[PDB]
Amino acid sequence: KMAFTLADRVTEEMLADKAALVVEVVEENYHDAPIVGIAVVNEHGRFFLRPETALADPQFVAWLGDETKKKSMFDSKRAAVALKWKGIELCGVSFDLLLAAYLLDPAQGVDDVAAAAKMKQYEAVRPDEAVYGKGAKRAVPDEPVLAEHLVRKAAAIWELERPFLDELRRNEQDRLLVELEQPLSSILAEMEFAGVKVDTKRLEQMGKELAEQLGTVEQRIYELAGQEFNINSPKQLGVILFEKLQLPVLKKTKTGYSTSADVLEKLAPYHEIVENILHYRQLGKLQSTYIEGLLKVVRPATKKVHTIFNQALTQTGRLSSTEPNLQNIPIRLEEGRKIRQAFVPSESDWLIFAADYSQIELRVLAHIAEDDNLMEAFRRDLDIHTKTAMDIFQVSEDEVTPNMRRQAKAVNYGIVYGISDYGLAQNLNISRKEAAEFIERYFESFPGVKRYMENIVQEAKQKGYVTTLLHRRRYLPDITSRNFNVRSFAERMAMNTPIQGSAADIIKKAMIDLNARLKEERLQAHLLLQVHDELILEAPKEEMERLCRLVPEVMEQAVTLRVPLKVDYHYGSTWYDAK
DNA sequence: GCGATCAGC
DNA sequence: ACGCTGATCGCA
Ligand SMILES: Nc1nc2c(ncn2[C@H]2C[C@H](O)[C@@H](COP(=O)(O)OP(=O)(O)OP(=O)(O)O)O2)c(=O)[nH]1
Ligand SMILES: [Ca+2]
Repeated sequence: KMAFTLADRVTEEMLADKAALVVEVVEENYHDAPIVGIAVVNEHGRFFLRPETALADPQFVAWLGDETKKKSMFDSKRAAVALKWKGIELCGVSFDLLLAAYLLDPAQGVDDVAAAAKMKQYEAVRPDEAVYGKGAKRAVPDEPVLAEHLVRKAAAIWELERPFLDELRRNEQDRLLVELEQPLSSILAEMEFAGVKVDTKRLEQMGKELAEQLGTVEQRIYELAGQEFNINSPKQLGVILFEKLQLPVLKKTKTGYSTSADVLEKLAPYHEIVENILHYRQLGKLQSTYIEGLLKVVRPATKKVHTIFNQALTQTGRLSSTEPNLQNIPIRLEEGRKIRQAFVPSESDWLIFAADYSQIELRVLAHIAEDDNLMEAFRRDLDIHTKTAMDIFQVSEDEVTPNMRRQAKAVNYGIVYGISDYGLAQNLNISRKEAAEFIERYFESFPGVKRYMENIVQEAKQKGYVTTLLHRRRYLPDITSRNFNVRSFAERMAMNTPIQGSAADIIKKAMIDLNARLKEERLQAHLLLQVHDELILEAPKEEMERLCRLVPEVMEQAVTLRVPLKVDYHYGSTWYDAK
């Protein structure tokens, strides 16, 4: 029902200077994954190519790598990385339908061509799940069915580029697609393919030491409980704490007793078993998520882990990191931080270099709210978390402990993003009236932030959405809901999304500028990871001194705000030593 | 499969 | 009853 050539060899009319291209990788993790078929739609017609012929054809490989042969695609990073694993470079991607749909409305959750096409009343393509199936029944269909599906996706990309670009233009997002998200997609492809080297000997040794510490703590828990149980059984654990030992019940879940760490910490005066349960959970989290989980995904021959940065998933424009998630590697507790000693440079005599924005969301807030006092604080390069810690605990600067500062950091973000006196009192273990008076004093120091937060909620009600500094958009239909709780969540999204999303925009532009600068200086240094407000690179030891001046400057100059941007940086022999 | 939990930002 | 995530695991 759609005409196409099931081609046996590559022809010159397949290599036009503008085409929709489909390079199909069905496996969810596309690293080293098979390419199961290729489709090309252009002015001369529609073509399906088998990969084992197309990707060994030197003219087709040449066409893929030619920047001047422009390709429209959906999820071009998936294609670029799968091709890198075949030794083939993809260049010239000038339109990515996945990123275009994500920019127009992140809430759509668009994850295949059919879902994007449905945004523009295009329905002549099937969902990928309808073609490949679900779960244990998932499979590549017979060639004619596959070929028609890939050609139909290519034809959809071909037809949808103009209406998508037109809507992007009306939203002031066309440069956001073409100058920011699409260039970043190629950089992420390089980072994912490069991978991060892991010291598996060290991780395995930690895993063994962890397993015996686990056993010890576990016996102590059974000892303190007077019996044995499944410490991870909510029913049994709840039964132990709140029925056998008769500890107060401070919180319930939909299903029974809460045993979250904040509850257990509040029960510490009542019984020393809860501190052991906490320690046990923390150890088991390291063991199962970061020891076993990381060893499971390491490529054995290179000792590299290859994350996938999801660029079209979060509602604020942040990236996420999957399989493994390299944006939530422990750092907070010393036992957990040592996991980072296992993350090492990929060559000998190279080092890890890490640079991060200091308080970028609060600096962005000061700029957007034009709050006189908050702008002055950052113009003085004040550490607002220490200053808040001094006010909370009524101490002087040198008397601000690391834990006090971490607490004040959650007070700072909490208050500007709408925490209530109740939530603040519960976090600081102060009276609710004290917490409310503190919040009042906080907005007396920062009335521009208060005004901005009231204004942005009203702007979302009027427009139906909020935007970031680089014109990312989030629709907030619930902000006019009649249910108070549904409305309130939407109001806090209107307060938070433009700030968190603008900080996401800035670091993305910084990455693009950084790569252009590394290329211009002819450095071997390259990005490995982004962790929201941090960039992690590796480079020859002999490049570190140049990177100490280059990277912070690139990051600080990514945008110009009414307050300066501030970058801290470290380097060392492992990721551990680079912070 | 989902909710609770917890690791990061 | 501040926000944004992903992985594990028990299932009340
Ligand atoms: N709403 C909220 N956001 C947070 C919280 N903690 C971190 N974030 C987000 C906001 C920012 O995008 C980013 C900043 O967190 P960081 O740990 O990097 O601390 P920050 O830069 O504020 O200070 P520091 O690095 O310690 O000088 O992470 C929090 O408790 N609540
Ligand atoms: Ca930071």
